[PDB]
Amino acid sequence: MQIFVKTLTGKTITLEVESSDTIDNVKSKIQDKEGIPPDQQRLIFAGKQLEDGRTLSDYNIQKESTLHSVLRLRGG
Repeated sequence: MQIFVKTLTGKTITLEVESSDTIDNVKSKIQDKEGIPPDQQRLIFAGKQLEDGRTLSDYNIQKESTLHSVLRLRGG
């Protein structure tokens, strides 16, 4: 399938995805390609947070959709 994510440094990548693959697997193909730490990266669709454990099918996202990857942190 196909999804595009912009990164925090202003670089977006083109990825190949499939309704059956788990979101963790795709977050890792990208970690190898551009290096975004998966536990420190959050993929979102229309104000909802994506869980590495559900497949992209359950989140009705169709071909060519754009997701926002965001960072999480506290420190205290």
